[PDB]
Amino acid sequence: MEAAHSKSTEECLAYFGVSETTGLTPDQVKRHLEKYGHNELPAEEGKSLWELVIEQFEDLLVRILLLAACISFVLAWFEEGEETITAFVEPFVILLILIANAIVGVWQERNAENAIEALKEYEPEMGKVYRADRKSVQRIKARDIVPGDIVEVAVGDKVPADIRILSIKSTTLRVDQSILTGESVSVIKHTEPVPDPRAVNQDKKNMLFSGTNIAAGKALGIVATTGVSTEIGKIRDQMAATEQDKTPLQQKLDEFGEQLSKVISLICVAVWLINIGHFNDPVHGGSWIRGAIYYFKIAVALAVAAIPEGLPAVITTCLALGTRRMAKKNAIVRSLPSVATLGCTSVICSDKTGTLTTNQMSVCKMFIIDKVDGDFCSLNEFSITGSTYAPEGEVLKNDKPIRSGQFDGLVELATICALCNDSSLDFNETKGVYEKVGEATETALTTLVEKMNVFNTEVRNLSKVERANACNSVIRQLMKKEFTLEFSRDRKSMSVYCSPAKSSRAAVGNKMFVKGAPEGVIDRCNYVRVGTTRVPMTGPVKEKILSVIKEWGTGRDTLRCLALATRDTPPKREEMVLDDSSRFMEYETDLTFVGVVGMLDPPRKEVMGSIQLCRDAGIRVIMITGDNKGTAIAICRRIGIFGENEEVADRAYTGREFDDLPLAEQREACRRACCFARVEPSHKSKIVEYLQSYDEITAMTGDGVNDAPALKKAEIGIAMGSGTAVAKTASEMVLADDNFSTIVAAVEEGRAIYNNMKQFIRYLISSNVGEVVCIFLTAALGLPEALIPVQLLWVNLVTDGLPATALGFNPPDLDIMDRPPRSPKEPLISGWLFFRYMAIGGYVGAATVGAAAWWFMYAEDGPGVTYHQLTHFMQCTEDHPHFEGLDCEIFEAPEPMTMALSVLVTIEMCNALNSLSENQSLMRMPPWVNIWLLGSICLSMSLHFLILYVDPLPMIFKLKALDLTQWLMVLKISLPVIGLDEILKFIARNYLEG
Ligand SMILES: Nc1ncnc2c1ncn2[C@@H]1O[C@H](COP(=O)(O)OP(=O)(O)CP(=O)(O)O)[C@@H](O)[C@H]1O
Ligand SMILES: [Ca+2]
Ligand SMILES: [Ca+2]
Ligand SMILES: [Ca+2]
Ligand SMILES: [K+]
Repeated sequence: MEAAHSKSTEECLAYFGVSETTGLTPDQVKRHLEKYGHNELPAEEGKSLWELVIEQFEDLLVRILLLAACISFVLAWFEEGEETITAFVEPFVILLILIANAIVGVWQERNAENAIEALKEYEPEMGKVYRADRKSVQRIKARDIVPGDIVEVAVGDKVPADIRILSIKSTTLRVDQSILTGESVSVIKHTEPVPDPRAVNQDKKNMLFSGTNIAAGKALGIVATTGVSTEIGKIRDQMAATEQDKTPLQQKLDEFGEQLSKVISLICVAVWLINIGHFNDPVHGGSWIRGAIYYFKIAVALAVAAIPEGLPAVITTCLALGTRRMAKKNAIVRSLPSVATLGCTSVICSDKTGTLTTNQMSVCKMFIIDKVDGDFCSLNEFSITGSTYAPEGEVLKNDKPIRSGQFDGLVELATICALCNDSSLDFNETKGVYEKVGEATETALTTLVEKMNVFNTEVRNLSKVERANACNSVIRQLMKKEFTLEFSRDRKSMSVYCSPAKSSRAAVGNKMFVKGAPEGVIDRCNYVRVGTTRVPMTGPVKEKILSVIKEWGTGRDTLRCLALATRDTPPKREEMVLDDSSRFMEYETDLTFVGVVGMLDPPRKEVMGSIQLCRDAGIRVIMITGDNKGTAIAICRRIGIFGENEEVADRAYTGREFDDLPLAEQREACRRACCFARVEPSHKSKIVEYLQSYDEITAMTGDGVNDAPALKKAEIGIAMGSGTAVAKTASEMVLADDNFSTIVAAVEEGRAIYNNMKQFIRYLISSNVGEVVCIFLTAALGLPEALIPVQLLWVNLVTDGLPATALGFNPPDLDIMDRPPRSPKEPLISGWLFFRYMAIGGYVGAATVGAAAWWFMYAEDGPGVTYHQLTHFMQCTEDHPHFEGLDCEIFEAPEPMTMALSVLVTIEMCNALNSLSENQSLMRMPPWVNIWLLGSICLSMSLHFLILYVDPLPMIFKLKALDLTQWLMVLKISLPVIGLDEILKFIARNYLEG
C-alpha cells in the first residue's frame, strides 16, 4: 500500500520497485498477494440491515395511518368510546396491516437483491495489467490485481483499483468520478505530484479511484491501494446507496395518491360534519364531548379504511417481483422502478455496432488500385477467408490463393493496418482461442496483416502464442512509431506518425499512416497509389473507388469499410501541436489513397425476430449509428426495420442531412425515420430529445461511450453485457446475456406490472367506496349505525391488507402484447373505469346496508319491523309515545352490526376474484391463477371466523353470529357482486376500447 499522491511518478515506481515497461514479477505478485490480499470487498453488498430495511414506512399514505393509530391510542388512554379493552385494540388493527405490508415488501426486495448478486457473480469484473510474464498486455480478474503492478485504463473502462497515474498516452484524460466525489461533469487528470498529503479526493488530480469510469483518453499507472484500502472501499457502508429516480409511473401514482388523499379528507370531514346531530343520543349519553369524539373516531376509522395503505407495498412488490423475473432472463435491473417504464415505451432507439450486431469482425474483402488511364480506372479486389480473430486464412483474387507480398499496394495496406492500430491479439491458453485486445474493428486489421504476411515471415513452426503477432511485429521492427494522432468522431479517422525503426536514413523515411471513414479520407486524398508509384486523384478514379465501396456496403454481405491512406510528405514534429485534436484533421491532408478494407459483422441471431415482435406491440425501432448510411440502410432491411424494397427517401438521414433540416423538420424526421447514420454522441442525444418532445416514452440501447449521453437521456437506457462500463453506468438495465430478445420480455413484464397496479386500484377503490356508501347510506335513511370505529378498523385490516397485496401476483393478460402501448398522457383512471368503481361500490354499499336492515325484519330470530321501513328511534326506554312499538328496543344490538360486517368481509373478498384481470372473464382467468390471492382470502376469511367463535374476542368487537342461517344470507348477497362485475367485463369484452 502507498498512501501517497504527494510522491512523484519515479518515487511511486521506487516504492514497489517496478519497471514501467515490464511490470511486476511472478514472485513479486506471490509476495504482494500474501501481504495485501485480494482486490475485493467481503460483505454487506447493498444489503442494508435487518430492522432498518423495514423502516421504509416513510410514505405519505402509510404515515397517515400511523398518526391515526396514535390519536386512536390517545383517546384510548382516556378509556373512552363507552368500552374498556377494545379501545386499546383500535390502534393495533392499524399497526397489523402496516406490519403486514411492510413485511411482504421487505421480503420481496431482499429476493431481488439476492437474484441480482447471483448474476453479477456470473461474470467477473476485469482489468488490464502489464507483468513480466509477457512483453505484451494481459487482462485479469480485478480481484487478482495487487498494489505495485502497472495497470492500463481506457475509454469506457471501470477503474479496478486506486491508481497513481504514470503516463497519459492521449491528448487529454477525463474521468467520471460522480460515484465518489459527486462531480457530475467529466474531470481532467494529470501526472504531477500533489504535495499536500491531506488533500481531498477532488484535488488528487493525479489519481484514478476504483469504481470510477474513464470518460475519455488512455492512461498508464501504478496501483497504490486495493481492496478495502480503496477510497470507495473506505466508504462501503457509509453512503451505501445514492441514486436519482423519478419515473413517469411513480409520478402518476404520487399525483394519484395526493388527490385521492384529498377526497377521503373531505368524506371523513363530511362524515364528522354530517353525524354531528347524533351528538347527544342516550348511547354515547348526551355528553357533547363524547359525541363529536365518537364521530371523530369513525371519521378517522373511515379514513384508515378508505386509504390504500397497501399502495406503497404493492408497488414495491410488483417492481421487486419484476426485477427478479428479468434476472432469470440474464438481465440486470440497475433500478427497480425502471422495469415499469419499459412497459409503456413507444419507440426504441438502438446502437448498431455491438448492439444490434455481434461486433465479431473480420476483413473478408479489400481492394487497391490497378491502373489509371485517363477516364479509365480499375481496382485489385481481394477476398479473405476466416471470420474469427484467428490468423489462419488466405487472401484470394478471383477465388485463387495469392501471396499478398507480390502486390505492392497490399504491402502498404498491410503496413497502414499494422501501425495505425492500437489493438493486439492474445491467444488464451486456457480457452484455446484467439481473443481480441481493444476495439474489434482495429483487431480485424491485426488479423488481416497476419493472413497477408507480406514479408513472408516463417510462421509454420511457431507456437500458437508466437503466431498471434508475428507479421505485425515484423512491421513494427521495420517502422518506429513516433506518436499517434487520436481518433476523433468529428473527422472520423486516425493516424500514426512513423519513421524507419533502424533510422537508416532521416531524409528517406518519414510517413503518416491514415485510416478512417472512406468519404472523409478520400475527400482529403489528393493522390492515388498505383503500385509503388503515385498519380493525382481525379474525378473518374474517385467515382470508381466509391462505386465499388457502395457495391460492398449495399451488397448482401453488408460490409463495413475503411479507407487507408498515407500522407507522403508530413509536417515536421515541431511543426505540429499535439495538445488539441481539432488541428489533427488538417495534419491528415494531402493524402495518398492506398486501399479500402471491408469487414463482416453479422446481426445478432435474435434481432430480426425481436424487432418484428415490437412492430406487433405498437413499438417502433430506430437505428442510430456513426457508420455509413448506405450500409446502415441495408442492415435495417435485413432485420425488419425496412422492407426489402421499402422507399427510404425520407426515412433515413445522415448527420449532415439531419442538421441541414430546420429544427421543425429535424423534430418531424424523428417521427417517421427509423435510421440515422454517421451521427455524433450529441446527435444520438438529440434524436432522443426530439422523440421525447412528442410526448413519447423513449428507450435507448447501446454499448459504447458515444451512447452514454443518449443512454442517460432516454427513459430507459439498455446497455449490452459485453459493452462498456460507461454505457452500463449510463443505463438502467444491462443485458448481460447480450440477448436482444430480453428487451421484448422486459416490455411484457413492464405492462403486466401496470395492469396489476390497476387491478389493485380498481379493487381498493370500488370496495372502499362501498365502505363509504355504507356509512353514508345508513345515515341518509335514518337507520341504526352499521359499523363501530373498531369494526371499520377491522374490515380495513382484512380487506385492504393482504388480499389487496396479493393482486401483485396476477398472471398477465393473454393479449397483453397484441395491444398498442399505453399513452403517457392517459389518465391513470379512465372515464369508464371510474363508472365501474361506482357500480361495484354502489351495490357493495347497498348490499351491506340491506344486511343489517334485513335482520330487523325478515329474519325470524330477529324482531320484526313490519313493512315499508318502520325504522325510527323513539322507543328507547319506556316507549310511552310510539307507533306499534311492541318491542322495547331493537337498536344498539350487536347482531345487526355483525351482519353488515360479515357481508363486507365476504363481498370484498368476492370482487378480489374480479380483480384477477381487468376484462377477462372468470371462465378464462379462474380464481386459481393467483394462488397467493386464494391464500389471503382463506386467511382473511378464517381470521374472521376466529374472531366470532373464540369467546374472549366477540366481547371486544360487538358481534354474535348464527352458525348457518346468517352465512347463507350474506352469501346470497355477496356473490352477486362477482356476477355484477362479470357483466361489466363482458360489456368491455365485446366492446373493445382502451
Ligand atoms: N479505430 C478507428 N480508427 C479509424 N477510424 C475509425 C476507427 N473506428 C471507427 N472509425 C471510423 O469512424 C466512424 C465513426 O466511428 P463511431 O464510433 O462514431 O461510429 P461507429 O459505427 O464506429 C460505432 P456504432 O456503429 O456502434 O454507432 C466509423 O464509421 C469508422 O468508419
Ligand atoms: Ca385502507
Ligand atoms: Ca457500439
Ligand atoms: Ca376495503
Ligand atoms: K436513462
